[PDB]
Amino acid sequence: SEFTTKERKVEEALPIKEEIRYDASLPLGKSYLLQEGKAGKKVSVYQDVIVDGKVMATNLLSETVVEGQNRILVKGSLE
Amino acid sequence: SEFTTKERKVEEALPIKEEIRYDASLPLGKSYLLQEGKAGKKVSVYQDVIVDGKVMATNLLSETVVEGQNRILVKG
Amino acid sequence: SEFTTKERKVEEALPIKEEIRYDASLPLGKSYLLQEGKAGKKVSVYQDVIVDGKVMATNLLSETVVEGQNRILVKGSLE
Amino acid sequence: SEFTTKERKVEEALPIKEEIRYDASLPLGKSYLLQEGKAGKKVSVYQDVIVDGKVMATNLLSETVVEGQNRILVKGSL
Amino acid sequence: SEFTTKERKVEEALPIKEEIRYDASLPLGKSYLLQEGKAGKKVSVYQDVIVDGKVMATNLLSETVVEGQNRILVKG
Amino acid sequence: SEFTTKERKVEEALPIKEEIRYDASLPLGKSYLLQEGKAGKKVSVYQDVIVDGKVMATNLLSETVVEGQNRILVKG
Repeated sequence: SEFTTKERKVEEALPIKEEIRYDASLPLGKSYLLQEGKAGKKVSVYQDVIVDGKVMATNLLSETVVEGQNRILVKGSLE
Repeated sequence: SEFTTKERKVEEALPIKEEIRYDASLPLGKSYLLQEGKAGKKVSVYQDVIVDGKVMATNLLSETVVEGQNRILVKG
Repeated sequence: SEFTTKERKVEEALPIKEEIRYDASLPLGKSYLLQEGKAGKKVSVYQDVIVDGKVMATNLLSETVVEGQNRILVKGSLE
Repeated sequence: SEFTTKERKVEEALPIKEEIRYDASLPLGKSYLLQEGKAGKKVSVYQDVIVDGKVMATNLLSETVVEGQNRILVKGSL
Repeated sequence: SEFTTKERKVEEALPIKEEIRYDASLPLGKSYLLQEGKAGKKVSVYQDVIVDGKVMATNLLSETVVEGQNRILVKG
Repeated sequence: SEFTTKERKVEEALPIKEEIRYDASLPLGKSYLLQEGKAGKKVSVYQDVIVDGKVMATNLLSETVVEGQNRILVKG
């Protein structure tokens, strides 16, 4: 039987990193977010082998990890 | 040891559907793009069980399919 | 005339899935619910085109399947 | 001089515990929240003895500490 | 693989609290039992993560100490 | 003074992944090469913060690993 190949890209969102920053200006229990931050990214490129319309196997071609944007939490205390 | 859990969202682009239409008013051999396709996507959210910094298992939580638009080609 | 658009989500409850487990400590003919379980749902997001106060067309934007929580039945015999 | 007995359930939120970790690769003076943290709870069951409408005494039947979750923070280090 | 959870309960007897009163001016050297004293019990509730039919990790959900009674002893 | 940033690309060869497949068939202390290895390629993009013309520090912005080819040997 013959075969064919096709590439697939799968994106996994990385956990948002949250920075806790201290600001002496804020009261004791007062805190706000400086920025919401965007999730980082883990992109994998795969290659599938197709035999009779079925993926018979797959190889991982590459894996790229891109840092995201931090979520910044600003509070009036230093932990 | 102890364990924690976390959410994991994974996106997969779906193969674009391509319809082929025909037009006699058009010379055979000619092909026009009546509609550029748009790839839909499959978004999966999983729940990973983390032990000692390592994911030891995962359960599917939800599976979403964002539709997308068919590619349409007219051939004389 | 002019038009407006609006999104609406439709939720269809999914049949609860029930798992049957064997408990050697249970007497024959005796069983109990270990987990009532919850129904999964199929959520579809649609977009409507409204003309003069009446839906004139709709597109299916998304189709999601949210897994439910299994109903767990434990009994003192093995089916 | 006859008596009756009564039970009471008392609850109070426990303070979230916070662990501090260090990472050499992280910039000194920068902190990242690893785990939010959730408050535990202490549930106490007491028993009172009532004589002539007043509580003459009370015993502690049980004490349950419903475990919460630690707050985990990582700090950059040299 | 997928995972599942399960809750375990575990009872453990606690040491018996000791108490020592002191008199009626009893011949210093002798002693009488004032109270039998029973052990208190700690009840721990755990939740195990199961993967491929094996507990891979466990967390403590709660800890209950059911108070006992002291063994009171009167010494002269 | 003020500061600016610049990004730098760095590529590295990854240590070849060694795979050993045993076979009770073939004799003692004998080994055959099933597949030659090929190193994976790691491409990291860094961001340098520059003050007064000099790099004071640098952060990692993205890391790509282009999988290689395992070297497979039959032992046993």
